Amino acid sequence: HMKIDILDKGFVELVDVMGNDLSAVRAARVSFDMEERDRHLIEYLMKHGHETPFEHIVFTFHVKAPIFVARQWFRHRIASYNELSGRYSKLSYEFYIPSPERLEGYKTTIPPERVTEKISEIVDKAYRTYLELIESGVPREVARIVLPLNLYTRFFWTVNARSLMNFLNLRADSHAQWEIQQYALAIARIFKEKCPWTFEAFLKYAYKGDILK
Amino acid sequence: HMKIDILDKGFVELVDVMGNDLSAVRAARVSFDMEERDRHLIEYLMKHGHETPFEHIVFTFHVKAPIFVARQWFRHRIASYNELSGRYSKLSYEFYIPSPERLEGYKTTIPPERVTEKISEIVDKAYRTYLELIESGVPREVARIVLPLNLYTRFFWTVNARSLMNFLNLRADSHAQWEIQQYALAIARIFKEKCPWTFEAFLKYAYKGDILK
Amino acid sequence: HMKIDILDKGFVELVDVMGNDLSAVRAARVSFDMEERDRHLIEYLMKHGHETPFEHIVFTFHVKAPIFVARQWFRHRIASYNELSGRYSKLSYEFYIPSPERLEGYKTTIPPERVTEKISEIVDKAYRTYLELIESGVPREVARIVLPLNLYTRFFWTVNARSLMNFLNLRADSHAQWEIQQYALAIARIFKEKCPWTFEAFLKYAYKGDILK
Amino acid sequence: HMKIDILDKGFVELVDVMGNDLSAVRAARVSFDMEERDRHLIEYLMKHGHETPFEHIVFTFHVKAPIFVARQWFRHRIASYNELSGRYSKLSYEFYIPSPERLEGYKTTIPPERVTEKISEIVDKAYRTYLELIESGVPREVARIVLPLNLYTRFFWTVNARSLMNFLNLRADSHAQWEIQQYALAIARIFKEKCPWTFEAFLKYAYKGDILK
Ligand SMILES: Cc1cc2nc3c(=O)[nH]c(=O)nc-3n(C[C@H](O)[C@H](O)[C@H](O)COP(=O)(O)OP(=O)(O)OC[C@H]3O[C@@H](n4cnc5c(N)ncnc54)[C@H](O)[C@@H]3O)c2cc1C
Ligand SMILES: Cc1cc2nc3c(=O)[nH]c(=O)nc-3n(C[C@H](O)[C@H](O)[C@H](O)COP(=O)(O)OP(=O)(O)OC[C@H]3O[C@@H](n4cnc5c(N)ncnc54)[C@H](O)[C@@H]3O)c2cc1C
Ligand SMILES: Cc1cc2nc3c(=O)[nH]c(=O)nc-3n(C[C@H](O)[C@H](O)[C@H](O)COP(=O)(O)OP(=O)(O)OC[C@H]3O[C@@H](n4cnc5c(N)ncnc54)[C@H](O)[C@@H]3O)c2cc1C
Ligand SMILES: Cc1cc2nc3c(=O)[nH]c(=O)nc-3n(C[C@H](O)[C@H](O)[C@H](O)COP(=O)(O)OP(=O)(O)OC[C@H]3O[C@@H](n4cnc5c(N)ncnc54)[C@H](O)[C@@H]3O)c2cc1C
Ligand SMILES: O=C1CCN([C@H]2C[C@H](O)[C@@H](COP(=O)(O)O)O2)C(=O)N1
Ligand SMILES: O=C1CCN([C@H]2C[C@H](O)[C@@H](COP(=O)(O)O)O2)C(=O)N1
Ligand SMILES: O=C1CCN([C@H]2C[C@H](O)[C@@H](COP(=O)(O)O)O2)C(=O)N1
Ligand SMILES: O=C1CCN([C@H]2C[C@H](O)[C@@H](COP(=O)(O)O)O2)C(=O)N1
Repeated sequence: HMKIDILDKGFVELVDVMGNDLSAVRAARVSFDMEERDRHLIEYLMKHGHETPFEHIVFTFHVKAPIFVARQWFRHRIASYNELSGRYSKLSYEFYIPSPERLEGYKTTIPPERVTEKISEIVDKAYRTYLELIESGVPREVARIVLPLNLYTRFFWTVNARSLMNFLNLRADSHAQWEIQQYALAIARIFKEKCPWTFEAFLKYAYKGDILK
Repeated sequence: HMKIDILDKGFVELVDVMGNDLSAVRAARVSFDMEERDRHLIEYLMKHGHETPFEHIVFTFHVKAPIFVARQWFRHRIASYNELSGRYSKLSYEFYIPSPERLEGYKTTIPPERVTEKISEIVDKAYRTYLELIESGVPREVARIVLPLNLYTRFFWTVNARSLMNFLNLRADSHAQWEIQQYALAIARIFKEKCPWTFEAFLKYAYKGDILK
Repeated sequence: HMKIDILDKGFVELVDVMGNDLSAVRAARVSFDMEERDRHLIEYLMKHGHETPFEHIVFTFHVKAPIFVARQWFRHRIASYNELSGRYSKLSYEFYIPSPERLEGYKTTIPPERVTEKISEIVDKAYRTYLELIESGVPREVARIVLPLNLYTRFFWTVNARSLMNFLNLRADSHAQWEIQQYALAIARIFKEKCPWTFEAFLKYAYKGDILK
Repeated sequence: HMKIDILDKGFVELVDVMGNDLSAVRAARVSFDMEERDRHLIEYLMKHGHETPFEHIVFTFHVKAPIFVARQWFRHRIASYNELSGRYSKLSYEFYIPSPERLEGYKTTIPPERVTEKISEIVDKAYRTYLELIESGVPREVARIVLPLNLYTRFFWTVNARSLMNFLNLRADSHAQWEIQQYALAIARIFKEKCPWTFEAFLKYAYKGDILK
């Protein structure tokens, strides 16, 4: 199974997939039966905005990402999500700490290594407060409110190729936050491997972003 | 592949499926790893309305049905469709003719065999007019407007198990038109075979209709 | 209330509306408080694909259209529909008969007036068969299957400005069937009147079709 | 405009509304024209699960809530959202601090007043770190990752009465976190005021929760 490491502790993993490039061809033609013409049809559909045939290609991913990344990701309503709960489980001590390279191009009056240090210090104090509240009998759903947005979470994501292409237009792009761009690059890599003709036609005719290819 | 004959000339065929009962278990727990407890969890989810885990189970069907059946079916917006076009193709001489048994329980002043005959006569005249218009150079998208609602159509339908359960609540039920009930019974049969635990839990705790089991 | 006649017997009527251009501005800024900058923001959102603020503008239309037009229209899943039922009511003798001008640009071996005549003759025979079945005790849901696709239907349509813009890209365009193009032109007229800044920005930066303006 | 205070610093405000109880009646009947029978029809629709007519009633709310509440709320995909951004704006020093009464029924080995104190102390240190990072030139989208989940956010929410009833079934209920229950009680109050017949029929026949009425 295709698994890609993202950020310092995150990942994107392909759990399951239904269909391939030919599923979009079989659905568009409403074919009974189970190539230059099939590839030409994918390019035609892509070129002219006939995107419904790509809805018959479905992916299930397992993602580990910080909450501030998941908040942006979960705004994609045309998909399915199941995520770890802070109400029902004790949350793990796992936080996204930016690399000093994250601040490249930014003049800071604090050294980038000291930025890294200050982020680590506050997440350690917040996690210590969280544990002290839990261990004192405070319910989990209340104790977790002191935890910061760089806490890692995990979720299952089921999405079809049309909504995935919308996600790549918006997230595999320089306007999107750098951290979610890194997840979108991995999603694109998996999409390219499972659906080469759809992905190549998407980049050529319909992809709106500025980082892919 | 599971294929079921419906009405006089229709069918329901399973084209593809992603996941099974355990997909709903793996998504709900956000499991890394790939049974009495798993079956108990499905029943708990079903019993308490936690339906999002069943969205990770996805089906693709190939359906041949009359247009009046497809019009009701296509009202289910939480799914994907690709259908044959009367604008782009010459439509086939294939119509749904009710069996004389379709009128059981109805007192008619015309014999049920003569009802069958009158339906056949008008669809033959309409199809003859359609062909005369086509053969005279009338564009297909205009010529087909004389064709009746019992004309057979075909489509690909991609739907997840949660939306499929909503479809079974509404269509595998005595309030739904008898013709779509027959398609819903076949969809239920395929759903039961691919997801036995989800289907049994659905019938026991969440199914709202009055014909299944 | 804005009402527009379409085809020979159809119409588009605006029933209700929530919001205006400023609703998209108030939502995008998450404003507490209730113009060159506001118009500039609409153009920026439109230009860069930030379409979610336009979802806060909602319309309700009352449409009378032939079934073959409604079948294309009802494929727009991101909206709400309520339509007249052939199961529950006796259907009216009202059919779309194309004007002889509908065949302009098509060489026909039958005069365009005789095309009009042949369409009228078959819909009259089909409606007569429908009435004979109803009057003989055949249930309505079965009797109506002989009725042709140019039968008029009516529905309520609730749709937000973002999904409406998607509908205008696809239906107010030469690739769409001429009959639904005529309904989309009327929808565009109503949209322009209620949301002038959004409509002008849509035409300038995001509209994909080839007939508007 | 109906505005309700929630928690220590939050609120729910009705911004706009389209339609009323009669909109669900006018849509269900597809009425041209603009009461015991109308109220009976609402109860019938509610009783038998014919929920699509209530989609023609649409609300726009302005909500101020902590992020952990907004994360649960934003899982309701059949709606529209526009929220304040931590990427684009400097975030305000406003946090949800639970009242000592929030821990009623829980035996804690730390006094409930000291729980309140420990939550305030860590959010003050996190906000101070956030400001130090911002003032040192760290981009906002990175600096805000140290901020905790009880930070207040604000958003516009456009939702129709059917999706709102689903939200009330799940959130105006004892299984939902107490904090979002308080927002759902205010949403219910606004819904009852604008749609009295729909709300009363909802409570009697379709409401699944255990706190309303
Ligand atoms: C760079 C960037 C900046 C952003 N800034 C902000 C911000 O400051 N604040 C904020 O709140 N959000 C912000 N967002 C989030 C953004 O508004 C979207 O919520 C997100 O990008 C998901 O896009 P989507 O709606 O197209 O996707 P999905 O929700 O998956 O929808 C897919 C498609 O379905 C259709 N659709 C789905 N539901 C509806 C509906 N109810 N009505 C109409 N059409 C619908 C649309 O065609 C849509 O493109 C930002 C996003 C990006 C990429
Ligand atoms: C016996 C029967 C009689 C009917 N009679 C009529 C009739 O006379 N006229 C008529 O027009 N229709 C009629 N219908 C169709 C009916 O109104 C629905 O369109 C159809 O049953 C699909 O149901 P659904 O909306 O739940 O499914 P889907 O469209 O697949 O939606 C699935 C679920 O998603 C949610 N949902 C999806 N989109 C929205 C949205 N925009 N807003 C809110 N929630 C949403 C709801 O929770 C819904 O249950 C009838 C249906 C039946 C079964
Ligand atoms: C000229 C023309 C020819 C056509 N020919 C055919 C044909 O031969 N056969 C046929 O079956 N259809 C055909 N269609 C219909 C077409 O495939 C669409 O169903 C219709 O145009 C509605 O478009 P939509 O999906 O974008 O709109 P909506 O259903 O309203 O969706 C709005 C947006 O929401 C998003 N969205 C909604 N639901 C989903 C989902 N489940 N997955 C992913 N994204 C989603 C997409 O971003 C979409 O653009 C044709 C349409 C046109 C205009
Ligand atoms: C007490 C409680 C505990 C929860 N625990 C968790 C948890 O631990 N982890 C977690 O991730 N979530 C959890 N949730 C969130 C939950 O899974 C839902 O995401 C949330 O309640 C929204 O419900 P909804 O899907 O019905 O609403 P919406 O997303 O608004 O959908 C409305 C309706 O539309 C239909 N629908 C919409 N989109 C689809 C689709 N793609 N496929 C099928 N049907 C669709 C369904 O009929 C649905 O009821 C919890 C919720 C509650 C209330
Ligand atoms: O690039 C972006 C910015 C904003 N958002 C959404 C996610 C949240 O719902 C909200 C604020 O996100 P915040 O800017 O604090 O990361 O807007 C988003 O999805 N992508
Ligand atoms: O049982 C039903 C009845 C009505 N409808 C929808 C389908 C159409 O959009 C419309 C009329 O369908 P008609 O009653 O003529 O079969 O209502 C439906 O989906 N199921
Ligand atoms: O221009 C078009 C063509 C096809 N369709 C949809 C509507 C139906 O679901 C199906 C066939 O429509 P038919 O071509 O017979 O009008 O495809 C559509 O929505 N617009
Ligand atoms: O009552 C609940 C619990 C869980 N969730 C969703 C929201 C998040 O996407 C995720 C975890 O929420 P967390 O339990 O940490 O509040 O599940 C939800 O919507 N309602």
